[PDB]
Amino acid sequence: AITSNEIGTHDGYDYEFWKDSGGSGSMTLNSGGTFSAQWSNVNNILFRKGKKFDETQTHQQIGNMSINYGATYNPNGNSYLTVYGWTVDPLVEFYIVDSWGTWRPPGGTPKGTINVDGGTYQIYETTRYNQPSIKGTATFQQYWSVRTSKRTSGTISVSEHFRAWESLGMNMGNMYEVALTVEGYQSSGSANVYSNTLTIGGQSGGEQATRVEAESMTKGGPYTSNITSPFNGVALYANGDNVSFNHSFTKANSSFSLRGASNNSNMARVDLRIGGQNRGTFYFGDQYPAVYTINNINHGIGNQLVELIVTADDGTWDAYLDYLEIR
Amino acid sequence: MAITSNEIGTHDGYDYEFWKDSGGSGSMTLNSGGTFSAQWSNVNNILFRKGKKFDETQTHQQIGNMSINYGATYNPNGNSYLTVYGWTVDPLVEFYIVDSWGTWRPPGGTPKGTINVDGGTYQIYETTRYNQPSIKGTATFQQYWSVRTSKRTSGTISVSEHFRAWESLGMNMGNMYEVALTVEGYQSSGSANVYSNTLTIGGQSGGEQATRVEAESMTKGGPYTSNITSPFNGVALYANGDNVSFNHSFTKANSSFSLRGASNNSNMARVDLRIGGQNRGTFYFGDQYPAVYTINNINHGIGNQLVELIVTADDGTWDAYLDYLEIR
Ligand SMILES: [Ca+2]
Ligand SMILES: [Ca+2]
Ligand SMILES: [Ca+2]
Ligand SMILES: [Ca+2]
Repeated sequence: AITSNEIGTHDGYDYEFWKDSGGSGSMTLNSGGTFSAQWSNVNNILFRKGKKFDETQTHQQIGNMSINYGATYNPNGNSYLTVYGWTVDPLVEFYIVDSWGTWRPPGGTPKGTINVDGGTYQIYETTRYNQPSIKGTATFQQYWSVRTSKRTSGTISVSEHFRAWESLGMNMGNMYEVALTVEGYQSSGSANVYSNTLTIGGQSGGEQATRVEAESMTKGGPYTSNITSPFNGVALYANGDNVSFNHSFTKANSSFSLRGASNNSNMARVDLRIGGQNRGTFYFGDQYPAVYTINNINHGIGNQLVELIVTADDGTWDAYLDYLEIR
Repeated sequence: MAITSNEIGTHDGYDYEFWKDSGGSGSMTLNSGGTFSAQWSNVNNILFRKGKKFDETQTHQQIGNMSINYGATYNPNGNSYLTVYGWTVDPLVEFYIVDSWGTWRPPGGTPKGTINVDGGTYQIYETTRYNQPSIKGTATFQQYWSVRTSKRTSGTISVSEHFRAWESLGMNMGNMYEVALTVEGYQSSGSANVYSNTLTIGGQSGGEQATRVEAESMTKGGPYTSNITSPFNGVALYANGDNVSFNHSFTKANSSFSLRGASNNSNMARVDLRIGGQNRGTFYFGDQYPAVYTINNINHGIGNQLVELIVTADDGTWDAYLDYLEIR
């Protein structure tokens, strides 16, 4: 188990154990986002598993964030069960607190409230003066959403809180981290986070879908042509044959579903490009219509060129395209 | 749909894929971590998997030691495999480490060798596929196999052990494209529940042979670096550019770095890690008491490289005291 300050990645999740002097702590990393923790007579201790970012993107550019979790939570003293993280420029430490120990944080007068995920959160902004931070000993703002009543399982719509904060004038910088966290202050305790899933993107923005017919897009290359069998669509025959269109992306992540087919029993490949960058390859194994889906594409909001292009043709197959759905 | 058609993606940190050709049906449900359930009915070929896709730039030695710990409820009705699965490119190779199967134990042919590992025995085969579907379209390519001599549906698969066994038998491997725990069906129906599936790249401890290098024994650099005796035998880094460095011979591709140090006062000290001239992370020392800060899972590649510990964020409010660095 982890008993001193450590940063790493475990089963795809970025984890961290942090304490200052005094007392002891133990963190045990389990599968997915899960972990158990125990602490005894600490000054400050933090256990978390989530994602660290490279400090280059806002939370809008990263996309919709949501955490689904469940915890056995037994603090003995001052403690939080909370989503936690940081932004830079401005340097901000933030909290979405769902439960706590003996003291409901953070004191002071709320700047607002948000009703979300079946509860009510009061929103606070505080200041830390010459305190430990990701940038050393520093003075920085703290943003809080604190539930009006305790709960230790459910879904936390992280992006909703970020937008709530920002509308109340609490500017956020580029993201540094988002993680489900157990914090202790001047206390002891144990906790078992048995469920902890951080999801970026694909939430119930996935039940609307935009279908763009291949035959309605702009044709390019030497031979691209319309077809009517095995569906209304286009055929891409040689390298450089392509179909493309400008799309106005409202959100930052999407899945792309191409319905198509090869002309014969050889496997056809169609490349996906956004803004001129390859983002993956659609595969059609045979002559029967099939839908191939490339999920979890981060591309950023705004109007961008979408291309579907054949680059690996060698005269043994053509590609037939019916439509592309963007979710 | 709860994946019922060909799809590639990332879920909870794992690269997942659903692939079938024409005929029959299949359904894959993605659960936490590497886990998923799968069911198929009257298919020609179907594959469900969760693991890691790679960028085709590294050999498996450069990626590092790979090991999968898994458990599955496995109920095939026909020809099927419960297997580690993946690809290399240049050469294009499809590979299998099969722990269980359905009605037919693959792959036929005569074994090229054996390996005893993870408490079982595996026979090793090499076969050829002619104009079959692959990650490079319809192609002709080799297949590498390790197949257990008897079925098992939970345990640990020391993937890198099989890779080295294969290569020593002249089954040369290309740059890695994918490694994943997989359920495959051929001309069959079935269900499976993979309730545990952990892919570990860089995990240790069959020889956890931690190397401690004392800060005072390393090479000093910068304007003020000096020895100290309190709070330990070590060195102090005072200004930007002050550093200590040493050459380390890295046997494996991934390491953990545990730096014992302290600030001189109650302000937080920061020390940067450089390997081979590249910034690889930052150690934090929150106060004046000796503490160990560990940066885990650093991929750095095999070979002799300069390890440097350097202060770059000094502003006159703290110094950094270093006792030793352990590489594990
Ligand atoms: Ca063609
Ligand atoms: Ca169409
Ligand atoms: Ca200094
Ligand atoms: Ca020393």
